[PDB]
Amino acid sequence: LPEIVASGDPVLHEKAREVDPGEIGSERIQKIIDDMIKVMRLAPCVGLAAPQIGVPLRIIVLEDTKEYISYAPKEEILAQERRHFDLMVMVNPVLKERSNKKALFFEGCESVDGFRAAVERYLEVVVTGYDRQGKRIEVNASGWQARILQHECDHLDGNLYVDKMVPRTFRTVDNLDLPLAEGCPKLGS
Amino acid sequence: DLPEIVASGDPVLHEKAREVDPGEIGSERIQKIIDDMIKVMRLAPCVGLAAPQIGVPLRIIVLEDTKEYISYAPKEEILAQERRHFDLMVMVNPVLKERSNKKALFFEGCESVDGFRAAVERYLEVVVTGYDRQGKRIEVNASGWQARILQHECDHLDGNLYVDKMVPRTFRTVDNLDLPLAEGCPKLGSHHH
Ligand SMILES: [Zn+2]
Ligand SMILES: [Zn+2]
Repeated sequence: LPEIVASGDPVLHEKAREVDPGEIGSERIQKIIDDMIKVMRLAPCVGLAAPQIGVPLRIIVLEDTKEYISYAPKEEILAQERRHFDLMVMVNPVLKERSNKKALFFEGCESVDGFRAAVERYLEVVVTGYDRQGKRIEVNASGWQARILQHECDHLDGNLYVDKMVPRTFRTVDNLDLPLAEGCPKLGS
Repeated sequence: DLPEIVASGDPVLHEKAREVDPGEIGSERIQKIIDDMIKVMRLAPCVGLAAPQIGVPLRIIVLEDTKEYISYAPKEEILAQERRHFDLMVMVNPVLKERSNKKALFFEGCESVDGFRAAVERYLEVVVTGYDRQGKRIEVNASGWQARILQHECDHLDGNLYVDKMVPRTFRTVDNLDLPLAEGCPKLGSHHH
C-alpha cells in the first residue's frame, strides 16, 4: 500500500488531471481506486483524494460509518449533522453548492498530522462525476458528508484546509477542546 | 520550575497581550519571566520567543541568533536571508514599524506549531521602540533575518501566528522543507535593495 503523502510534497499542491472516462474500468485505475479505499480504511479516515497517495488524478473516496461515528459524543454528531453514508468513489467530481447555507467546524487531514482548524463549508452540495465502474452519477449531500466532499474535491485542485481556515483557530489535536479566542466566530450554523 | 512552551489552541496565543507597567520592568517578578523566556528559547533551541508562548499574557519578546546556530545553515541560504548573528535582545512593550516597502519571502517555523514550516512575506527593514530588560527606553533598527524574527515575535503579542499569514500551498512538514515549491507559488528571496 502507498503511504499517505504529507504537506510539502508538490503532488498535494498541484492541480490533478482528469481521468479519461473510458479508462475508469481499466486495471490501472481500478488498482488506484482499490489502493485508495484500503489506505483510507487503514488510517482510518472518512475521505481521501488521489494526490494524497501521490497520484495526480481527479479521484476521491469517502465513507462514514456507524463505527466511526461511535467515537464522537451524540451532541457533537447532532450539531455536525454527521450521518453514516456508504462508500463513495467519484472520478472527475465537479462540486457546486445547493444553497448559501454554511457551517463552521473543526477539520483535520491525514496529510497534516497532529492539527485541526475551524473551516467554513457549504452545508448543501451537488457533485457530478463518474463512479468506480465509469457510470455517470450525481450526488446530493448535506451536513458532514457535504463537508467531506468539499475537503476531498479541494485536494484535486492542490488546495489544503490550512489555506482557508478561520484565523486564530489552528490548533494541536490535544488542544481541540480549548475555547475559541476572542473575536472568533462560533462553531455551528 | 521552567514553563513549557504553549502550543497552538491555547487562547493565550490567539489574544492580545497587555503592556507591562514600565515601572515594574525591573521587578524580580518580571525579571523571572524574562529569564524563563531566555532559558526556554535556548532549550528549544530557537531564535525568538514571546511571553504568551510561556503562558504569560504580557508584551515581552526575546531573541537571539548565535554564530553557532548560523554555522549549520547553507552559505547560500545565509546570504539570501541576510542572516547575521546578533546578541541576546529583550524588548518590553515593543512597537514595530517598517522602514520601507521592501519585502522578503522565506520559510518560518514557530515552537508553538511543532513540526511544520511555511513561507511568510515580511518587511526587510524595521524599527522597534520599547524598553530593554532594565526598563530603559530604546529603539532598535533591524534588517534581514533579525527584522523577520522581530516581526514574528511582535505578531505573537497581538495574538497572531504565521499560519494565518502564510503564502498558500507552502505549508509543509519539517522533513519536507526542501521539497520544490508547487507551480504558482512565488519564489523565495527578496526585493532588490
Ligand atoms: Zn485531506
Ligand atoms: Zn513563534
